Amino acid sequence: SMNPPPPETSNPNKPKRQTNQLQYLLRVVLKTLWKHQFAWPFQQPVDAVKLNLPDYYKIIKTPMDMGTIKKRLENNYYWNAQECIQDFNTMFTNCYIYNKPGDDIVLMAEALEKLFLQKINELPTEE
Ligand SMILES: Cc1cnc(Nc2ccc(N3CCN(C)CC3)c(F)c2)nc1Nc1cccc(NS(=O)(=O)C(C)(C)C)c1
Repeated sequence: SMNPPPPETSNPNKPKRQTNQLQYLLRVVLKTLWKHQFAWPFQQPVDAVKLNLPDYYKIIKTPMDMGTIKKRLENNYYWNAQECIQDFNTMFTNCYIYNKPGDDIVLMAEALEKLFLQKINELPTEE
Protein backbone atom coordinates (compact mmCIF):
# COMPACT_ATOMS: atom_id res chain seq x y z
CA SER A 1 0.00 0.00 0.00
CA MET A 2 1.49 3.27 -1.32
CA ASN A 3 2.22 6.44 0.68
CA PRO A 4 -0.14 9.39 0.28
CA PRO A 5 1.08 12.87 -0.51
CA PRO A 6 2.25 14.59 2.68
CA PRO A 7 0.20 17.27 4.47
CA GLU A 8 0.38 20.75 3.03
CA THR A 9 2.95 23.18 4.44
CA SER A 10 1.64 26.23 2.58
CA ASN A 11 -1.74 27.44 1.37
CA PRO A 12 -2.20 30.98 0.03
CA ASN A 13 -5.91 30.80 0.83
CA LYS A 14 -5.35 30.23 4.56
CA PRO A 15 -5.02 33.28 6.79
CA LYS A 16 -1.96 33.52 9.00
CA ARG A 17 -0.01 35.79 11.26
CA GLN A 18 3.13 35.91 13.36
CA THR A 19 2.58 35.84 17.11
CA ASN A 20 5.03 35.66 20.00
CA GLN A 21 3.45 32.34 20.95
CA LEU A 22 4.08 30.93 17.48
CA GLN A 23 7.68 32.16 17.65
CA TYR A 24 8.04 30.24 20.93
CA LEU A 25 6.53 27.16 19.34
CA LEU A 26 9.31 27.20 16.73
CA ARG A 27 12.27 28.52 18.72
CA VAL A 28 11.65 26.61 21.95
CA VAL A 29 9.08 23.85 21.48
CA LEU A 30 9.89 22.41 18.05
CA LYS A 31 13.66 23.03 18.24
CA THR A 32 13.94 21.30 21.61
CA LEU A 33 11.76 18.31 20.73
CA TRP A 34 13.73 17.85 17.52
CA LYS A 35 16.87 17.08 19.55
CA HIS A 36 15.24 14.47 21.80
CA GLN A 37 16.58 10.92 21.26
CA PHE A 38 13.05 9.71 20.51
CA ALA A 39 12.23 12.45 17.98
CA TRP A 40 13.33 10.63 14.86
CA PRO A 41 10.18 8.51 14.19
CA PHE A 42 8.21 11.76 14.23
CA GLN A 43 10.53 13.98 12.14
CA GLN A 44 9.04 13.02 8.76
CA PRO A 45 5.79 11.49 7.49
CA VAL A 46 5.54 7.80 8.25
CA ASP A 47 6.95 5.82 5.32
CA ALA A 48 4.42 2.98 5.45
CA VAL A 49 5.87 1.39 2.32
CA LYS A 50 9.36 1.05 3.82
CA LEU A 51 7.94 -0.11 7.16
CA ASN A 52 5.63 -2.61 5.41
CA LEU A 53 2.58 -1.21 7.18
CA PRO A 54 0.08 -1.24 4.34
CA ASP A 55 -2.83 -0.42 6.70
CA TYR A 56 -1.17 2.65 8.26
CA TYR A 57 -2.90 5.15 5.98
CA LYS A 58 -6.05 3.03 5.98
CA ILE A 59 -6.39 3.89 9.69
CA ILE A 60 -4.61 7.24 10.01
CA LYS A 61 -6.57 9.66 7.82
CA THR A 62 -5.21 12.89 9.33
CA PRO A 63 -1.49 12.21 9.45
CA MET A 64 0.85 14.69 11.08
CA ASP A 65 4.54 14.81 11.90
CA MET A 66 7.09 17.28 13.26
CA GLY A 67 8.74 17.77 9.85
CA THR A 68 5.44 19.10 8.57
CA ILE A 69 4.98 21.19 11.72
CA LYS A 70 8.49 22.61 11.39
CA LYS A 71 7.83 23.66 7.80
CA ARG A 72 4.44 25.15 8.73
CA LEU A 73 6.13 27.20 11.45
CA GLU A 74 9.00 28.31 9.19
CA ASN A 75 6.48 29.16 6.48
CA ASN A 76 4.24 31.17 8.83
CA TYR A 77 1.28 28.93 7.99
CA TYR A 78 -0.60 29.32 11.26
CA TRP A 79 -3.03 31.98 12.49
CA ASN A 80 -2.46 31.17 16.16
CA ALA A 81 -0.67 28.88 18.59
CA GLN A 82 -3.75 26.70 19.06
CA GLU A 83 -3.62 25.62 15.41
CA CYS A 84 -0.04 24.46 15.85
CA ILE A 85 -0.70 22.79 19.21
CA GLN A 86 -3.53 20.93 17.49
CA ASP A 87 -1.06 19.55 14.92
CA PHE A 88 1.19 18.25 17.70
CA ASN A 89 -1.83 16.72 19.44
CA THR A 90 -2.92 15.06 16.21
CA MET A 91 0.57 13.58 15.84
CA PHE A 92 0.51 12.14 19.37
CA THR A 93 -3.09 10.89 19.16
CA ASN A 94 -2.36 9.21 15.81
CA CYS A 95 0.46 7.28 17.47
CA TYR A 96 -1.73 6.10 20.35
CA ILE A 97 -4.57 5.17 17.94
CA TYR A 98 -2.49 3.03 15.60
CA ASN A 99 -0.21 1.24 18.04
CA LYS A 100 -0.56 -0.99 21.09
CA PRO A 101 0.11 0.02 24.68
CA GLY A 102 3.65 -0.95 25.57
CA ASP A 103 4.91 -0.71 21.99
CA ASP A 104 8.26 1.04 21.72
CA ILE A 105 6.79 3.76 19.50
CA VAL A 106 4.20 4.55 22.20
CA LEU A 107 6.90 4.82 24.87
CA MET A 108 8.78 7.17 22.53
CA ALA A 109 5.68 9.29 21.88
CA GLU A 110 4.97 9.46 25.60
CA ALA A 111 8.46 10.78 26.36
CA LEU A 112 8.23 13.35 23.60
CA GLU A 113 4.75 14.37 24.74
CA LYS A 114 5.97 14.83 28.32
CA LEU A 115 8.58 17.29 27.06
CA PHE A 116 6.06 19.00 24.76
CA LEU A 117 3.65 19.56 27.63
CA GLN A 118 6.43 20.94 29.85
CA LYS A 119 7.20 23.46 27.13
CA ILE A 120 3.52 24.33 26.51
CA ASN A 121 3.02 24.86 30.24
CA GLU A 122 5.36 27.86 29.89
CA LEU A 123 3.80 29.25 26.70
CA PRO A 124 4.11 33.05 26.95
CA THR A 125 1.08 35.30 27.33
CA GLU A 126 -0.32 36.11 23.91
CA GLU A 127 0.74 39.14 21.86
C1 LIG B 1 5.03 7.98 14.10
C2 LIG B 1 4.87 6.47 14.11
C3 LIG B 1 3.65 5.92 14.56
N1 LIG B 1 3.56 4.58 14.57
C4 LIG B 1 4.56 3.82 14.15
N2 LIG B 1 4.30 2.44 14.24
C5 LIG B 1 5.12 1.34 13.83
C6 LIG B 1 4.53 0.08 13.89
C7 LIG B 1 5.24 -1.05 13.49
C8 LIG B 1 6.53 -0.94 13.02
N3 LIG B 1 7.28 -2.06 12.56
C9 LIG B 1 7.63 -1.99 11.21
C10 LIG B 1 8.57 -3.07 10.73
N4 LIG B 1 8.08 -4.35 11.04
C11 LIG B 1 8.83 -5.32 10.71
C12 LIG B 1 7.75 -4.42 12.39
C13 LIG B 1 6.80 -3.33 12.84
C14 LIG B 1 7.11 0.33 12.96
F1 LIG B 1 8.37 0.48 12.54
C15 LIG B 1 6.41 1.46 13.36
N5 LIG B 1 5.72 4.28 13.68
C16 LIG B 1 5.90 5.60 13.67
N6 LIG B 1 7.12 6.12 13.21
C17 LIG B 1 8.20 5.30 12.77
C18 LIG B 1 8.62 4.20 13.49
C19 LIG B 1 9.69 3.47 13.03
C20 LIG B 1 10.34 3.82 11.86
C21 LIG B 1 9.94 4.94 11.15
N7 LIG B 1 10.70 5.26 9.98
S1 LIG B 1 10.19 6.13 8.69
O1 LIG B 1 10.72 5.48 7.54
O2 LIG B 1 8.77 6.23 8.67
C22 LIG B 1 10.91 7.76 8.78
C23 LIG B 1 12.41 7.56 8.88
C24 LIG B 1 10.56 8.52 7.50
C25 LIG B 1 10.38 8.51 9.99
C26 LIG B 1 8.87 5.68 11.60
